[PDB]
Amino acid sequence: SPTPPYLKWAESLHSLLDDQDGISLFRTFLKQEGCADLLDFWFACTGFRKLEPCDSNEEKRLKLARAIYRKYILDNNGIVSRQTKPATKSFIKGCIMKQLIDPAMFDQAQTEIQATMEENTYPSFLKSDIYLEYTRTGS
Repeated sequence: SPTPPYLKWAESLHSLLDDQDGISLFRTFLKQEGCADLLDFWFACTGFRKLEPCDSNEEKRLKLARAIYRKYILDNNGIVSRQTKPATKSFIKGCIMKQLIDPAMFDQAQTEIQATMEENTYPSFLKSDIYLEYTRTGS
């Protein structure tokens, strides 16, 4: 009998985010707190970084980088913009403006947001009813 998933989610944020049920439960908790943008931004960067830089998907990667910049960086109100360093935001903005869209261009912002999650919402999620009750009666 294998170690149940909820125990791996308590090992690391990475294990939690590798599991469809854990992603859904973590995102629920963030929605209750008004921080779901942290998790969506985090997944958006991964989605972007895996696209192969080639001339055939250069429009695709460009609108995608623009969409991530527009939704999570440009928006000075949102939680992602307030939790990433100003120099990191200007750097990303530079890449967008000059159209230098290298696959790792969001990686440091993603690292800052990941740190934000491991410092507050991820430990809080592990003390939450959403998680603890999935532990008793989950499917």
